[PDB]
Amino acid sequence: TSLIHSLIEESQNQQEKNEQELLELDGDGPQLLSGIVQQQNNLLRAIEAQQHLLQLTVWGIKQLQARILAVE
Amino acid sequence: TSLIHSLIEESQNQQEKNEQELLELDGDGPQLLSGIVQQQNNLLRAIEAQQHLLQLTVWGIKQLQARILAVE
Amino acid sequence: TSLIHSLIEESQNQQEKNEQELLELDGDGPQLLSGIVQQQNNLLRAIEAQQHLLQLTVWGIKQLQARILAVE
Ligand SMILES: COc1ccc(-c2ccc(CN(C(=O)c3cc(C(=O)O)c(C(=O)O)cc3C(=O)O)[C@H]3CCCc4ccccc43)cc2)cc1
Repeated sequence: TSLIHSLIEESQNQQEKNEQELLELDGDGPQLLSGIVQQQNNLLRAIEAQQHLLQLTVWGIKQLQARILAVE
Repeated sequence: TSLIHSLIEESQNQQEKNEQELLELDGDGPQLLSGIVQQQNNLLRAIEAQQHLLQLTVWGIKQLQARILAVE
Repeated sequence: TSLIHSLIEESQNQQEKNEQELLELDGDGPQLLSGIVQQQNNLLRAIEAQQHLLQLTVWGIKQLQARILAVE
């Protein structure tokens, strides 16, 4: 939730900067760089999707505690 | 659920591609890249591990929201 | 160390390897690589922060379950 979106905001922008630098370095170094940014993109996309799953559970318990508080 | 698995599968696929391409430059060249690849290999295994742990905490939201109907 | 923290620990130990490799090879490679070394640490930090939220939800579920089981 909250902190994860702020760390996403910083990390995504820095990953997009590495993709920008790849689109300015198109063979100016190892071909691996077009695979490294693409790996970091796929790793980032897992964190970006976890932002919803690790929100469903987290707001899950913050709703469920208020249902328990109707009888506790 | 089906989405996070696709992102993990794609990150696993692209890690297998990145490690294979690192093997293709057999010896010297960038050097530094032999640490970059192994970072994302460890990040991939760590993202896998918390995506496995995700299921157990998701099953606990399912268990809680079901058994709250036995509290009253 | 659970499962999770061993991969994060070996990733963390790899950042010290990748930073000393970047400090040694500071005058060779694509400029992209000096942004990757920092951005993959922001990915590690996001994985660790998400792991701390996985700890918070699975703790949360036990604290909710202790209250649900006192009335069910
Ligand atoms: C009685 O049972 C429980 C009550 C509350 C919680 C619970 C769950 C998660 C959080 C974490 N959290 C939230 O989930 C959160 C809490 C609130 C709120 O309670 O005021 C709000 C809000 O209502 O705006 C928004 C968030 C969020 O991140 O989306 C924030 C606030 C604390 C600092 C922090 C650090 C890193 C990431 C997130 C968080 C805390 C307690 C668990 C069991």
